Amino acid sequence: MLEAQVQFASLWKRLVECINGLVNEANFDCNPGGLSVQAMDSSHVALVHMLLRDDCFVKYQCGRNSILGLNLASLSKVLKIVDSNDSLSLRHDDDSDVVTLTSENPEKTRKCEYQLKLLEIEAESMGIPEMDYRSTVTLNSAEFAKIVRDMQVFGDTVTIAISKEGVKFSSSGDVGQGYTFLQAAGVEVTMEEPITLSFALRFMGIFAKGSTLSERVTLKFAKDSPCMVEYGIDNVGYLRYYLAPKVD
Amino acid sequence: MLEAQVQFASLWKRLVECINGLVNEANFDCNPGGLSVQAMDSSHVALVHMLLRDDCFVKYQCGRNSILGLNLASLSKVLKIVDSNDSLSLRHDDDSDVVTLTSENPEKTRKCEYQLKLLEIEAESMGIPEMDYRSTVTLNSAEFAKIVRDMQVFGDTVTIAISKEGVKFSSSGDVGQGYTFLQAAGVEVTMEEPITLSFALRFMGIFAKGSTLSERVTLKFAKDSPCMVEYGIDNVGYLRYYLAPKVD
Amino acid sequence: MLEAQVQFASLWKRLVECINGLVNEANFDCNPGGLSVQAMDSSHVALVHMLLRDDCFVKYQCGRNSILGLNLASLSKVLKIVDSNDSLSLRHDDDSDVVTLTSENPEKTRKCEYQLKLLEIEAESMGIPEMDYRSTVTLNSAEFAKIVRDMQVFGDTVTIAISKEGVKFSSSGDVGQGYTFLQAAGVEVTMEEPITLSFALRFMGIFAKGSTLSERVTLKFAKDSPCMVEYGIDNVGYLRYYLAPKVD
Ligand SMILES: N=C(N)c1ccc(OCCCCCOc2ccc(C(=N)N)cc2)cc1
Repeated sequence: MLEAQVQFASLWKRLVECINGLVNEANFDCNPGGLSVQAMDSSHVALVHMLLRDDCFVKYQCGRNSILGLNLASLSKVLKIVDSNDSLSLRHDDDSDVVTLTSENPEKTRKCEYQLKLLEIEAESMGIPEMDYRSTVTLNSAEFAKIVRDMQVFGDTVTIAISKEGVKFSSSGDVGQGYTFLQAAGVEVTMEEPITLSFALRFMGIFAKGSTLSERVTLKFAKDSPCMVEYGIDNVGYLRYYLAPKVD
Repeated sequence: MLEAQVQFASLWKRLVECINGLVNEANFDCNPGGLSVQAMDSSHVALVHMLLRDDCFVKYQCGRNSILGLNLASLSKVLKIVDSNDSLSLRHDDDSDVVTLTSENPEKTRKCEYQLKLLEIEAESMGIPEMDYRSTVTLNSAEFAKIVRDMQVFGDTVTIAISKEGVKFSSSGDVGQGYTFLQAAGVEVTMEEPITLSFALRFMGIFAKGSTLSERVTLKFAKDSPCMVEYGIDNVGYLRYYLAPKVD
Repeated sequence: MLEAQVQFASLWKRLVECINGLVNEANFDCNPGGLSVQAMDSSHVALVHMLLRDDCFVKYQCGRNSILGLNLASLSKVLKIVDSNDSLSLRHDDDSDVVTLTSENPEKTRKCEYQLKLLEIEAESMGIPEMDYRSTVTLNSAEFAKIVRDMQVFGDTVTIAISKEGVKFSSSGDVGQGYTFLQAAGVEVTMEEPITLSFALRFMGIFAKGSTLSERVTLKFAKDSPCMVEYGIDNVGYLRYYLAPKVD
């Protein structure tokens, strides 16, 4: 038996949208100590790790690890119809091919239950990059999102430059060339070396949807190494993305 | 001859929008009692009956029964460009071939007038499915619309089950299966007996636009009988839908 | 060689949208009196003339008249991603083959800079029409914009009839006939004679977007003559459109 109730469905809604943007199916590693989702785009260029610790749920009951694989396409379609202010309980009875989502009015006047079928999803082949990040920049989630959208009016790749002075996002295409410089503090830059890597704006966009979860976003970079985009879900979880640098 | 001035065009705007979306053309039964529209889908599964009693208009003048046929498509377009807070005088003259919608601002500083050509539409073979309903449910028009839209993510058929306890809406499909139960009281139920019938969501959605006209909606049900979705237009008229169940 | 900064980019964002509506490339006559675009549509029936005077900018510098060709398409695509309340400094150095738009935060914490390639625009046949205007209707900018959107539901040609009582905009088509009458007083008419011209609505629509720059619009008319449609920019310049009568 499994049960995770959240006070506000908004979290699940704002979460699945962030993930469905990268992959359309994923396995929910529901183990005691929290609910984890790990997955890679078909390009094998970009990975999402999502942890929700057990302190995140008003009710959480996972005695033994049970992996549940799920169609994010369907799940997303169901969550769209669930009022955010309503409660949401995700429940699985052992040896079921379906998992149950239950929502209730704060008033208890209305109850909605939605049953979705489970899938068989093979375990992610690749795993979190084992890297120590030299340069770390933190900035307002929404500003990050705007910048990617903006840089995309120019090209499909963004050249991020970390410097003591601040980060410079730059891009070029037919429309022409542009850049956005963010003066460091507010932009909290931590640097050991002046690092400057380039990344695919398509994925950066997918990531930026994290603005729905956290007011600020931590971007961690390492020379000739994947990047991490971390979104903190309060101190009750996190959403982390990893993307490959563009190389010549 | 005919003259039907309403103080606020909002009504006509909302009504035509509702009636359109089941039918493209309709005859306006201009009787000295009021205006009436009776019509049926191409599928001939769904009927719409609308009554606007003379009390609804600030100036009704229909000495004799005139049947005016109109393209709801063309009417909807002309109405979309009319401020709802403006007057709307519908008018026809002997053998005019055209109807005249006239609109004025409260300040009488702006006058808009539009002329639409009448169509010849044959009378409706089917008649109001006059019947007595065992069970009668009233709820918030808006919640109804939400429920129909929500159930439409699962399937195209809705199963309504009426119990002293309350009303549950069930739908199934590839996405999976979901249900929304409403606890009886503002859910006002009224069952001389328990009943559970299934309907097409497509036509339910067409009806659910009645919310723009009324904050509550009354649903009447009889076994192996068309249902009725009623929306009261103040005390000046009503909009009624009747739809054939699905039985196996 | 040229620098022109404005406090709020709102103007540029609102201006380019207006003039990108009519033409995709335009030359900017930069000179010490200010910036000036004068362009015709390809059909040669419509002419836009825009003047921003030096006092429009918080900082203007143009010793020598240079002509700059810009792709209003690209310029549009850039200004879309510039915050209204950020400042915008348009600059050009001797034989640079690009202009630089530079965007500063009020708080100076963010700097965006974009470079657009300059075009060689050959069209300069534009000759401001003589202005012996007899009639001068002036009305709310957004009402004129609505009237044209509305008249488009009927036809693609509008007939403006100016009389002592007020102005009538008439249109006809498959949907039917329509007209909006605005009585004089805030409609301010000024005629020497009853005048009635007809005009293409496609262009009147392009012009109407001027409502973003001015709370009021001025239409000037003369028999057999192009009308003028003038949007005042705050006494620091203008946006004027001229359109050939369709009575030809
Ligand atoms: N460079 C010059 N000295 C010059 C050359 C031509 C010109 O033209 C005057 C009449 C026509 C241009 C005034 O605006 C239009 C445009 C198109 C039509 C049409 N084709 N219906 C009607 C009126 C004015 C000045």
